[PDB]
Parts: sequence; structure tokens; C-alpha cells
Amino acid sequence: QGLMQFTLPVRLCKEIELFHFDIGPFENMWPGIFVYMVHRSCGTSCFELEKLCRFIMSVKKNYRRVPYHNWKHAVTVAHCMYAILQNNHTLFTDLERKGLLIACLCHDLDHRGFSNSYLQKFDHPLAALYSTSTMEQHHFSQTVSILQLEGHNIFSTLSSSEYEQVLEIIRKAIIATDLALYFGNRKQLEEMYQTGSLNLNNQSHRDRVIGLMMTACDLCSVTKLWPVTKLTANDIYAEFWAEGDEMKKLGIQPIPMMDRDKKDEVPQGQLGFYNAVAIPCYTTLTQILPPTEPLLKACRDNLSQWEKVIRGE
Ligand SMILES: Cc1cc(-c2cc(C(F)(F)F)nn2-c2ccc(OCc3cc(C(=O)N4CC5(CNC5)C4)c4ccccc4n3)cc2)ccn1
Ligand SMILES: [Mg+2]
Ligand SMILES: [Zn+2]
Repeated sequence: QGLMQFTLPVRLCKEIELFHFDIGPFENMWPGIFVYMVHRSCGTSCFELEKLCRFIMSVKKNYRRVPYHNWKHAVTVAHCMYAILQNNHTLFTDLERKGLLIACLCHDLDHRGFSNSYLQKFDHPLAALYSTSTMEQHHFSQTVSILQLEGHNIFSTLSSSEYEQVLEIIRKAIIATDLALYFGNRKQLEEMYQTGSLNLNNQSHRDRVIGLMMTACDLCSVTKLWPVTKLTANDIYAEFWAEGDEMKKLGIQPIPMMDRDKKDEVPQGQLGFYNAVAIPCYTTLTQILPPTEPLLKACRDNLSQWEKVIRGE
């Protein structure tokens, strides 16, 4: 695999450490950037080199050519996690860092470009399969599958006790990317910080904290520079409207978010999403992990930009 023979250009190493880094212009290097981020945080000799490169390229194969939930989004989510882990060096374990970077790379595995609402409505084999968090359990299942391929188990050169630790950590992280679960997860995190009940030693509090980090990296396109954040918004709407198009073909009227005929209300839609979802998430993450403040600042910068779009300013 050429992945082994790849090294990152020196001029990008400081740019990759920035929270608002955009991997967009470097598609050829995306598999190597993940190797670089694994080797930077976890170090070389953490994974057997060849098995790590099979895994990444196999992980890439199982990402479809959907407009948003694709291979570019997996590495983009994985970079923000790497940026979070690098700026919180002492507060996460060795098995957490390597598990979470793998989880973010696999958190949207085999996405077809469809909401959980769509699948749980048009009787798809995935919704008769997993009744809740439909795509999420399929993502973790596809992850367990790839690990068990020949010469791919990057984690079985490790205990069968340390093994199922990292796999549960991976499962929780991938399940936590279900946005419907984020609202409750965050409101309990907010309360524990009010009363001072947040315990890093308590492992069920760790899982809530990681889940919010998973939500933060999943939405990290709002924490990029305005030209990058704007263009990415086109990608997720093109995948939404395509799902809404398939609903109109059955006589079903989609919700305006999935309706391409209501493009003009996207700016007011983003502003509502930032205030209801994005800003609370990064504000809560910043309170628990102060070094994650640039994500909250960059999100504020993009909210003001959507503010200007609405007003013509
Ligand atoms: C896990 C997850 C992530 C994302 C996500 C990631 C990212 C990014 F890639 F950036 F990271 N973005 N998103 C994202 C995509 C579309 C969104 O859509 C909001 C909206 C609402 C209305 C509406 O109902 N409204 C607004 C209204 C009040 N004045 C008009 C009525 C809407 C209406 C018309 C047109 C467009 C509209 N869009 C919001 C966010 C999305 C969903 N789940
Ligand atoms: Mg997902
Ligand atoms: Zn995702």
C-alpha cells in the first residue's frame, strides 16, 4: 500500500494543529493525514504499520459517494477529535485517544445519504433491523466487521480485556453521534456543572463527556472559516434535498429542511440550528474543556455571518 510510503508535507504540520483546519484541498493526502494524526497523538509503534494502512483504506472503501456523509466527512470529524485530544493531553488515556480517533473515522460507515426518519418510515431493511439509532448501530457493526478481516485487527495485538474496553468506548462514541441523543446528554452535563457534580473519575461521566466531544467533532464544519463552512453547507443540503426528492416521488411532502423548493430559508435555518444546537454544544464543551474555546469562537464567527446573510449586511 502506498499509504505506508506517504509522508505529510512539512508546511502543513502547524496548520493541521489548528482547530479550523480544512482538509478539503488535500483529498490525495486524507488517508495519510489520518496516519499522521494517529502517529502524532498515539505515536509510531502504537499500531502495527501495515495493519493500520489496510484498515484505513478498507474503511475508505465502505464510504459511499453521498454528497456529505462520506469519506471527506469522516476524516474531517477525525481531525477535530485529534485537535481536541492534542489540546487536552493529560486528561484522556492511551486507549481512549486511539479508540476515539478510530471511532470518528468509522462513525458514519456505509451511510446511504438518508435520515433515520426516512429509513424508519419507508420500511428499509435497516429499520426492521435496528429500531432506534438506525444508521448508528449499522456504523458500529460495519466497524466490528472490518476489524475482524484478515490482517486488519489493529487491536488484537493487545489483550482480550483491553480489547473489549476500546470496542465499548468505540460503540458509545459512534452511538453518541445520533443527534437525537445529544440533547439529553448535554442537559445532564449542564446540570452536573451547575451543582459541581462532574467527576472525571466517574466512568459514566466520561462517556457523557466523550459523547459531547463526538457531537462537537461531528458538527465541526461550523467551526471552520466562513468560506469553508459556507461551501460545506451546500453538501449537507444537497444530501437532504435528495432525500426529500425521494419523498415527493411517493406523494409525501418533506419537512422544509428537506425541501429544495424552500432554499431561501436556509440562512434563517442555519441561525436557528446554531443557536439551538451548535452554540450550546461548544459552550458546554468549552466549560468542561477550556482548551476547546476556539471551536466556540469560530462557531460564533459563523453565526454572525449567517446573521449578515439574513439582513443583507
Ligand atoms: C447530526 C446533524 C447534523 C446536521 C448538520 C451538520 C452540518 C455541518 F455540515 F455544517 F456541519 N450542518 N448541519 C445542518 C444541516 C441542515 C440544517 O438545516 C436547518 C434548517 C431548518 C429549517 C427550518 O425548519 N426552518 C428555519 C426557519 C426559521 N426561519 C426559517 C424554519 C430550514 C427551512 C428551510 C430551508 C432550510 C432549513 N434548514 C441544520 C444543520 C444536520 C442534522 N443533523
Ligand atoms: Mg452518523
Ligand atoms: Zn457524522
